[PDB]
Amino acid sequence: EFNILLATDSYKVTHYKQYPPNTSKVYSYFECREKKYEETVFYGLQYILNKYLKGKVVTKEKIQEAKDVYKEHFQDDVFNEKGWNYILEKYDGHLPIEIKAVPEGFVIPRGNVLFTVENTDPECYWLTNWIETILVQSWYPITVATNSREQKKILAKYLLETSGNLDGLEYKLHDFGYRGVSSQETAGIGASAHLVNFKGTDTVAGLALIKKYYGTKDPVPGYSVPAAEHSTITAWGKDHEKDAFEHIVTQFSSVPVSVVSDSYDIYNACEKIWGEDLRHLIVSRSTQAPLIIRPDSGNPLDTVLKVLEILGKKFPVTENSKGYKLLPPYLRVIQGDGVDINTLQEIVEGMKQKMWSIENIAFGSGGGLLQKLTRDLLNCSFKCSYVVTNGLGINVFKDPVADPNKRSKKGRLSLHRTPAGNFVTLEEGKGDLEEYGQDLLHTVFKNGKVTKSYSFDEIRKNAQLNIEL
Amino acid sequence: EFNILLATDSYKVTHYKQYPPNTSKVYSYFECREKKKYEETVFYGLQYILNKYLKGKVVTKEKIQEAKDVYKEHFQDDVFNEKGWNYILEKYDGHLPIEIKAVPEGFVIPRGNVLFTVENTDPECYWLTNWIETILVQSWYPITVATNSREQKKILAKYLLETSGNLDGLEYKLHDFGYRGVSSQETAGIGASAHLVNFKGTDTVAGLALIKKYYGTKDPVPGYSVPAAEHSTITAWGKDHEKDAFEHIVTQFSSVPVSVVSDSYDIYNACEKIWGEDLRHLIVSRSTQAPLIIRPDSGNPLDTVLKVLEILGKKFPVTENSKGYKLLPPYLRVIQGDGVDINTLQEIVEGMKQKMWSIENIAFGSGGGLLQKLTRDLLNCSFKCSYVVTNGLGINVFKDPVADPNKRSKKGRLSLHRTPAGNFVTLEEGKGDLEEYGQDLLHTVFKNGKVTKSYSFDEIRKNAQLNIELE
Ligand SMILES: O=C(NCc1ccc(S(=O)(=O)c2cccc(C(F)(F)F)c2)cc1)c1cnc2n[nH]cc2c1
Ligand SMILES: O=C(NCc1ccc(S(=O)(=O)c2cccc(C(F)(F)F)c2)cc1)c1cnc2n[nH]cc2c1
Repeated sequence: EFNILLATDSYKVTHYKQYPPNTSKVYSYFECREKKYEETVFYGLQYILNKYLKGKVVTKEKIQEAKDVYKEHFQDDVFNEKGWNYILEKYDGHLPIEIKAVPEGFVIPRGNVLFTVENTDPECYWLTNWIETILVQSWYPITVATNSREQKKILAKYLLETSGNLDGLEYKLHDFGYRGVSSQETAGIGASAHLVNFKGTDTVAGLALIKKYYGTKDPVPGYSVPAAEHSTITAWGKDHEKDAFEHIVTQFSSVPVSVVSDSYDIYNACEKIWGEDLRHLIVSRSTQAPLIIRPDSGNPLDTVLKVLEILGKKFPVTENSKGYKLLPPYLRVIQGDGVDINTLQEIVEGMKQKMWSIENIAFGSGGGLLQKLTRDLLNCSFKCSYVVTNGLGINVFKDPVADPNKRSKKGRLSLHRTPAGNFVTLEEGKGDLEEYGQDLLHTVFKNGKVTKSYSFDEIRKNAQLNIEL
Repeated sequence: EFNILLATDSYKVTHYKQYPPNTSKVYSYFECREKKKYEETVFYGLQYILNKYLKGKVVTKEKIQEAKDVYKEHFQDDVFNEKGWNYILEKYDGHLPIEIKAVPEGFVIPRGNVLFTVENTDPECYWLTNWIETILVQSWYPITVATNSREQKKILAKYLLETSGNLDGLEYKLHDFGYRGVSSQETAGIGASAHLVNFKGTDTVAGLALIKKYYGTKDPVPGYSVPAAEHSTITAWGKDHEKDAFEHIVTQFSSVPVSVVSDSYDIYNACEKIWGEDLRHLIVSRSTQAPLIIRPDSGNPLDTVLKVLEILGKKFPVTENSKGYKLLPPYLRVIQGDGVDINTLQEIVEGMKQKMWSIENIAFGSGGGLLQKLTRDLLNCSFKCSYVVTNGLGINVFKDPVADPNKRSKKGRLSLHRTPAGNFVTLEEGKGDLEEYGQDLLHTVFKNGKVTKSYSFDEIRKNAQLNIELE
């Protein structure tokens, strides 16, 4: 079972001994440091607060366990047993910490304070940065949500341009990343972050995360439809690809169905199998139940364009009010190979150049959506800015000579609206001067309790694109 | 509680309706597909997955109903195979009728070889083999962490041996700083455990408990750390009192090794004036078993390491070792823990060698580069069906996409063997049955809900040793 005394970087076990004597306060903050990705979606802290930080997180057993582990890990006794016991005895093991944060779903420019952390008991000065490691993991849902939203912006631009509206936008980028992430827990967190922006997911783990920690009015936040994989095609034998196709589309005759078509020869499959042999089974389908053809190999742009050209000669294509080509409503394409933010952009621009509407296509993204991301992308960072020692408050910061980009903010921080309606972070307690109105951070955690929270429905609202608004 | 019925890709819920009728067996395999460097991979991590997620009673009435309810809304349709899951519950008390055979954990195997196979043991459960693709394929992560970590050990070993004449301290030269930089607590434990296959230094505490619970070691713990500052414990003293912070910290930890980040304001000043003059007397008095380890944390990693060494070499008594390389006094060492991945690690040690500094002088910390900056595409980790039985006839199956030969999959029943020259070969089409190639290196590790063969972390470390270490 999870032990918060074992959920920090090893060296922080030794930090209580290193602060100035008589330090009563350590105040720290998190930002996506400024140096693409000019704004970030703040999402995922609520999960962390609830799963890991709230309530009785310290017990006698947990203290003894950490002591026993650290004795061996350090080959020495450096663990702060006394400090953790104080929390257990004084607060029934509830963390005497206060955290303030911007609302989940908020879209905030880089280099602003997103959350702050401080101890509420002078004895627990060391506690603020003990929990740095767990809190900093919020980088992941923030970065997934942010990158997913940037992709939605691209899709919106091109869908709007080639079709004249945004119908179907929230189903244009589907999460295929379950197998390509590093763990079950990561799958749930990452999938939920993608769902801030879209409604299509195969990463089932995200649904229960959202239900437990955020909630939606709707029964579920994300959806899928039947689809083949290579095994359900290839199992029929190399000479029976047509039979597999026919069986699958007949099994799923009245719901949407996606069929991967590149097991042997994508171009043959589109031109001869779907386009001729089984055409009669496709042109009969409901607009509510298209066949969605899936290529899965080759150059992503070149393959998409060739697949569309093939289908456009076998099926009745129309020209929409914008002058772009549209497959008939019972036939669509999904490209779910090699898709990341860069290749997504190359594909939609390439389709636009060849006069194909973005209405024709959806994208699936796995590793690119959920795994190919690091803390460096948005420079997510947690730093101490204020301490009280001998009763005196001091504004503190790092400012490395060789890299101004790593300079941290000083003193007590607050978030405000500027006269033009943008965000500004005020340093050095200047928020107290009340020249910039009220602090936009809310207390979300205090003394073991979650004090403010957001539904997944409100997070989605906060995260909307300007174009959608 | 974890629900295996909710731990697959959505579309796999619909696959039981798509296989050929009269199919009794689906047999699938996992490989790190050969591309067109990472020419060999460390197989590690399956044992964790088997124990945490696959073994024992994993199906219950409540879990089946839960899945039914979720999928009804997720698909806006009733597609879920309730009958198939009920069958497993009734006939096998909720244990998976699956057999998995795998190469021993720790084994180092060239790309394009079978690492494990999966098949159903009951004809009714043909659909189950690929249901669990999603959870099994996540083994890509500990494989890739272990492999990339080992490739870094090879670079360190080559340069340590060249500049010092031996491998002393190699197992402590790449420390895991990745706890905060990975995507979740679970990922942290798994990734940290995989790094420990190759090294002994970690700050990612989560790895220790995973190893104890799922693998085990003779020693109390698999990994170690030592006291160290962070920017907060320096900056809290105030900009004008960096020296006071340094003095306080090395005095607190005067008898153990201690690392002190030195770039809060001016790394070069800190080394030349603070460590090299003001506080020199507190450094030169230290034990060889308790050095000060100076940590820069910004600037160009190579340029900064070299300049730091340049500065320290002029303030402290440096010797020339028997290989002609410069060596800091035993009480003074350096760790570079910013911007390190396999590429920059290589650039740093080669740069050090060019400037005649022994690799003895330095250690590396890696966080995101070590544990997060990896994907399934690095080693092309992939799970594919190679054999099915339909109407009682076995057929060898595969994909072979016209526009990408690299994605062609293997055919039929597979086995892994030693070649006459002592290398590895995967035999396809059941050809291992001909017995021309000695015994199958795959062992049954899971069968019908039970883990049937396990490895200790000690055995895994042994299997994953570098050739240079063996020699
Ligand atoms: O095809 C897969 N999953 C099913 C699937 C997902 C997404 C689509 S879609 O065309 O975007 C689509 C169409 C209509 C409704 C929805 C809706 F509204 F439901 F979202 C989604 C169609 C089918 C699939 C394929 N390959 C994969 N690799 N790894 C995971 C994978 C998942
Ligand atoms: O300094 C940090 N951790 C403590 C630490 C780790 C590793 C070393 S080391 O020089 O490799 C070393 C020296 C002697 C023994 C060991 C031994 F045998 F114990 F492994 C390790 C010295 C100190 C640290 C620094 N920055 C970080 N960012 N994110 C996580 C971080 C952790």
